Amino acid sequence: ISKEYHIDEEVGFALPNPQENLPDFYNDWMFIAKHLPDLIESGQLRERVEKLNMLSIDHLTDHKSQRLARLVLGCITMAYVWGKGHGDVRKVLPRNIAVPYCQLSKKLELPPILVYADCVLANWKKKDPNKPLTYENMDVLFSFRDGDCSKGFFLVSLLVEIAAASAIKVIPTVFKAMQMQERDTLLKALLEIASCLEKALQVFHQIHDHVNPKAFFSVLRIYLSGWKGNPQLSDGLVYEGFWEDPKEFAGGSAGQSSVFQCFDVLLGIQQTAGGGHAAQFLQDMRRYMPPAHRNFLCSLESNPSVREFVLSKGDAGLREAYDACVKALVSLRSYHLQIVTKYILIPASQQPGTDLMNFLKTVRSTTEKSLLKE
Ligand SMILES: Cc1nccc(N2CCCc3nc(C4(NC(=O)c5ccc(F)cc5)CC4)ccc32)n1
Repeated sequence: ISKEYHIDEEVGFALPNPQENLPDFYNDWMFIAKHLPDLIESGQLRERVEKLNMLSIDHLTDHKSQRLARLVLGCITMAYVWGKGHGDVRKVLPRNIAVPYCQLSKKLELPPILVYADCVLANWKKKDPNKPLTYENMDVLFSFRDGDCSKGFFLVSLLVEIAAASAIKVIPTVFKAMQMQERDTLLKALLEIASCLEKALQVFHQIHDHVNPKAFFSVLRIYLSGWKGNPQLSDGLVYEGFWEDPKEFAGGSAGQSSVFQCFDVLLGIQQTAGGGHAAQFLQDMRRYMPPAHRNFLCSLESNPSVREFVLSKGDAGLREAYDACVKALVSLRSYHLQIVTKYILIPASQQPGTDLMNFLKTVRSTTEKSLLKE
């Protein structure tokens, strides 16, 4: 894969070895983000954010510092807007935080809101550099509240992203085998993708240990919520000293992951085509990815179809290898519906996520119908 797309070998779509600390100029931002559970509970976060001076973004030179500054400012924006998470909400984001955040967001080509690329892909570190990428050795940089299971929720999402990296690196081999006209290399490449997607499902199983249902629904789901089609923030969030009118932006979700879309585009599973609701959302969430990663997904569509290549040739081995990738995806989609039933629906039923289930049923229905043999 080309280096311009920003896909690491082992790490994949995730940012390899992100920065923990910023430079000395951004200590006032870094204090509020590090102690975000403490300042919300005491009722002094909105006091601390309003006290800030408008720090310029010129000292953030390299890419990893800018991604850290997006994560720091993004988490502060969710904490300032939502607050304790008991109805009391802020429509106005102050100039001291909003001006540098929108300027930094415009520079990186992202919306000024916490996305999957901030809170999963950039929000991690390695405890021991010698020891490998696993949950015991890994830890998140920032959290919202105490007992929110943000460590469990974001790292298990990241580990599935890291598991998918082994499938991603062999994508060049698939398109090279089609143009060069090599059946056995194409069959070998597809079985390797199917194997890696099967292993990614076993990594997905770790979410039950590290996250609980009551913690995600009541606490962590509130902070990940955006301001697009929300009864609380109807018109949107006004960013002070940057835009005049309030601009709407959707919150964090699985659809913002490039892993969520790339294998559908590779295998010709028509998610984005056929202008339904689930199609439009997945297309909209490409702008919530980083610019290099949306270009990667878009460049997969430019290459010729793997489905039509496998369909045109009357080859049972290629069809079985193609179906192994699709069946591996259906298993991941099926398992994601079991998580949304456990972590959103059952917590919601015990109080005085229908649209999220209806989305993931439609995404799975598209994946299952794309099978050649049942
Ligand atoms: C191909 C495929 N199939 C099924 C699922 C799938 N992904 C993308 C790779 C990891 C992944 N993680 C989550 C989980 N996390 C989130 O949905 C999530 C939500 C909000 C947020 F701000 C950040 C992450 C763990 C619940 C769901 C789907 C998938 N990818």
